Amino acid sequence: LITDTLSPQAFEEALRAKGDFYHIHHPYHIAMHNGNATREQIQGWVANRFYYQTTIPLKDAAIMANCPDAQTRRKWVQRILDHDGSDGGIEAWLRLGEAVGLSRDDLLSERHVLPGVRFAVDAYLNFARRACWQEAACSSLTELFAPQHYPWIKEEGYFSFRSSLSQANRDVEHGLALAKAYCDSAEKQNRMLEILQFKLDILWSMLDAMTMAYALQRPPYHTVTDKAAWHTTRLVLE
Amino acid sequence: LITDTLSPQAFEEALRAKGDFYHIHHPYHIAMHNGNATREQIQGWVANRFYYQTTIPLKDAAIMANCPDAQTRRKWVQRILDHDGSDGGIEAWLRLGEAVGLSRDDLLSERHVLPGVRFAVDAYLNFARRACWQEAACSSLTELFAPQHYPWIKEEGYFSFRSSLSQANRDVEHGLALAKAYCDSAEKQNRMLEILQFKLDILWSMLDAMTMAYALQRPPYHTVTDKAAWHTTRLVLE
Ligand SMILES: O=C(O)[C@@H]1Cc2c(O)c(O)c3c(c2N1)[C@H](C(=O)O)C[C@H](C(=O)O)N3
Ligand SMILES: O=C(O)[C@@H]1Cc2c(O)c(O)c3c(c2N1)[C@H](C(=O)O)C[C@H](C(=O)O)N3
Repeated sequence: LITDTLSPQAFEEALRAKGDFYHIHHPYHIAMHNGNATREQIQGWVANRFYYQTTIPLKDAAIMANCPDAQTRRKWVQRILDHDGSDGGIEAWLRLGEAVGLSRDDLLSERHVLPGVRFAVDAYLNFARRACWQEAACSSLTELFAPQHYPWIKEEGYFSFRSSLSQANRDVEHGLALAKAYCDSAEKQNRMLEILQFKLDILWSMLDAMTMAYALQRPPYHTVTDKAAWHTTRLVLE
Repeated sequence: LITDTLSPQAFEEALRAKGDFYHIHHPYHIAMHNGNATREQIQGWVANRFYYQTTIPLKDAAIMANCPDAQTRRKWVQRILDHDGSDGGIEAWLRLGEAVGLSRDDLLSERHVLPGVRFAVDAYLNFARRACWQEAACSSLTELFAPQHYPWIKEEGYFSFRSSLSQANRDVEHGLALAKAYCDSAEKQNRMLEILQFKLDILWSMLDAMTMAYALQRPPYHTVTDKAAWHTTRLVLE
């Protein structure tokens, strides 16, 4: 609970300290990168993570819509080009889907997206729509915290995904530099740390939803049906 | 998947059929009303449900803000008076909190609210903000689907809560009558069923979050800390 404004370097350290709560520490993530995850768990992960990825560009556009500074927009738009392509990351993820046995329609349809994942992700969007652009922009800085096994995974799609993700052009540090410039009072600094925590909560909550469904055999409505019964529509956009 | 517009009576039956997915069928809810719930589970439930309750009036006001029909507003505002009082339901829930051993500050602070609960609830609000008023209004119709044991529970607060909830004046059927009037095409009807499913998903997801935290010993960041580390702020409103 910051009492006296921290310096920019010290603030950066505090922000980086929040990485301790990054989602790589979630048992579900651990199990996937341990090879202890089942195939159900893997396909679930890709389908659900895809929703996040298709939301990012909407989230970034929301930020731009709220940002009257042309130079900031000139940088921010590169995030949208990265995701949308013109291949792009959405496309790269479609290839990973294929590699793990899911069709493009399976993914594009968003039919497999668990409501807990949806709500967590949409929270990110709705923050970006409503928050001052600086705050929303800064929340992107968690990207700084970043099979075989699984023989059944198609090498070619994989490498394809891994590879497309590697040509992104956005300035991943932008959020950080902004936060250090913008958060120049104790009050802003504490609030920024809480915004970071919000973002970390989104990522952890996505994984909790996946844990319940694919690892604990407790998907939505499991006591009442064996079919997927959850809503599958971005109701206010579609 | 409605192909030919249903009649109003048949549509009502379809809507009521969605009650099969109501949250009373969630293992967490079952355990509470079975007396199989632990005290941790109960206090968690009250603290987390409280967030829903404090959001309802915001949700209802959002609907009104989107509703240029004065007569509709004249009815809808009664929902806000019910919750806000002037005692009201928010107050009634504060008394139940007391009955189960939680202080007013504990509840009002929203500090115990799990992020999964928060995201699910905020989804409701953000739907209400953005959707046409008719759609948002109709989603309220799930209210139509509606300790000892637990000796440690204070009878007086309880009865107090149970009792205040019983003097609400809103027209719980309003959403239904609107849906029957408004949803006069196959397309609107299918969409309304999907909106209902959305609402049901919110309620189930709230309970999943509670299940993970209080029943499966898997609250957020459990692999990294034993303290509550999640964000506790309505960032865009506070
Ligand atoms: O908020 C944002 O705009 C960024 C955009 C983004 C990505 O493109 C990821 O692939 C991506 C993240 C983000 N966040 C995630 C993030 O930290 O938010 C990390 C996650 C991962 O692979 O672990 N991948
Ligand atoms: O969407 C809405 O406006 C209504 C308002 C409301 C309440 O006041 C509840 O107590 C309340 C609900 C709702 N929904 C819940 C709902 O069905 O949405 C049910 C739940 C229960 O006690 O089981 N309690």
